Amino acid sequence: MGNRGMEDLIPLVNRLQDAFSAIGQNADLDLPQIAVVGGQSAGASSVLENFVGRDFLPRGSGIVTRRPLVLQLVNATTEYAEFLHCKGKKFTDFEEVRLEIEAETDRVTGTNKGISPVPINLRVYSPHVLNLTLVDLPGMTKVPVGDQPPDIEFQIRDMLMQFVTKENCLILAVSPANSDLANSDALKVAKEVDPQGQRTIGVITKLDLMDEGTDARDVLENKLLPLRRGYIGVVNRSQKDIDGKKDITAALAAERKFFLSHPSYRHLADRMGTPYLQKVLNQQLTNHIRDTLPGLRNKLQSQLLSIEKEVEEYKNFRPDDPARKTKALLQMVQQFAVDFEKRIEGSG
Amino acid sequence: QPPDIEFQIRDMLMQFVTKENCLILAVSPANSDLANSDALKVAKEVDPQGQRTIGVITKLDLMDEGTDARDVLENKLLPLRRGYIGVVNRSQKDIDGKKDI
Ligand SMILES: Nc1nc2c(ncn2[C@@H]2O[C@H](COP(=O)(O)OP(=O)(O)O)[C@@H](O)[C@H]2O)c(=O)[nH]1
Ligand SMILES: Nc1nc2c(ncn2[C@@H]2O[C@H](COP(=O)(O)OP(=O)(O)O)[C@@H](O)[C@H]2O)c(=O)[nH]1
Ligand SMILES: [Mg+2]
Repeated sequence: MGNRGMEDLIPLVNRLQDAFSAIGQNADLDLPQIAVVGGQSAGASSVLENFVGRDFLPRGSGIVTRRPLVLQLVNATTEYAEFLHCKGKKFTDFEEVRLEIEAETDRVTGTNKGISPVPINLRVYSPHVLNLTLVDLPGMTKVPVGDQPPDIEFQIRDMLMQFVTKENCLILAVSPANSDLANSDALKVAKEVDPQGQRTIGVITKLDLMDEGTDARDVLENKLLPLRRGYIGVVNRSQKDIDGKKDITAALAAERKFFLSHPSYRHLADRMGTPYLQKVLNQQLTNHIRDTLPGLRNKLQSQLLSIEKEVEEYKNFRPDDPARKTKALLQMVQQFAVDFEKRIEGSG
Repeated sequence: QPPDIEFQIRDMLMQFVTKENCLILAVSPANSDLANSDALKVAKEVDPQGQRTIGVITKLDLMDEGTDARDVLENKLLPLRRGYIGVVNRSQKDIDGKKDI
């Protein structure tokens, strides 16, 4: 478990914040939010929790993500979690967090596969995290089931648009490997909000459920459908694994063996896996934080220039200074005589 | 393929399933959530009452270990008037292996 690529980026945020906080101003470290987009049963929830590094989300077959979950990571001296609707309560075990998520979902949506556009806000504190916003959205569908109205498609789409048309947001498009990539819904959305692929990152899931004799080699090599940032293959847990409480360590080891042994993927074994997706995202934050430094320097540079002309004199102040008093006297008298002539004569 | 490939293919479907004296076979794999099928959405829009539509489930040997399609084959998840029929075809390895029908 855990995400150790944050450690190299936490102090940079602290140092810059301490730099501005001393002057009574805050640092515009507007780190982007990460939205996970995909279709029903694509694997989005499994992907997202691997970036957080904690096992707390609900996952499995069926419509499990019935409400948008917004996770806010906050740097803190101790690790704990809390909800907005459980004010005054403290969560010290993520299993309780997962159960609360299901309970809060059913209380509003019912049990017959309902949805609700009102999100759930989870705030996890920890010393090993940045101040990040992570969004876990419901998957998209075509036809209603259970109590879903005829317009279930568009209600889900609007929930999606509110979080992906927002600037400064990484779109993490997850698609299954055992379905034709031309018929993925994630990529249809990405190419409508991010035409040039500057934000979009593709993930290919379910590489271990391919039909025998077929592979995704022309996908992971960015040949079938060119994507600016390429595709990353991942092998998450199976539904049996979820119900079997399979450990994370075993899942990662199996993912490593898979890519190292599959004949069509060995030459890409180092571009794929859970840890590589962490590295790409972390590197994506680091590029953003370092791309904003020029603005911060210019702000401080402008302020010094404005203040410098006066503090040059204040720093040399001595109360016993006849020269200052007489210089002040000549300035006041010259100001009065100019103001006086202005009002009477019209000069100036 | 131009940007409007989606609506060019759809306009071809709407020339054969938008008329009477026609049966429609809604084909969809079983290794994906049935709620996301494009076959049913088209059939439901053209044949709301399910008079003509018949559902087919094509890939039952490719389902993730630990689940099954009973909720569909028993016409419970998305009840369809004429039910659903499950089939198991030749894999890609078999097509290239010259396996007899
Ligand atoms: N074996 C395997 N199972 C997967 C993979 N990706 C997703 N699944 C399964 O697909 C189901 C759906 O997972 P989930 O992410 O909750 O779908 P979601 O509704 O999009 O969140 C789960 O049972 C996962 O175990 C994969 O790469 N390999
Ligand atoms: N293993 C397996 N493969 C299947 C099954 N049904 C279809 N396929 C595969 O589906 C692939 C494409 O089928 P096809 O009918 O051409 O899809 P189409 O583009 O709609 O015609 C073929 O390679 C088949 O081997 C199945 O039940 N099991
Ligand atoms: Mg989900």
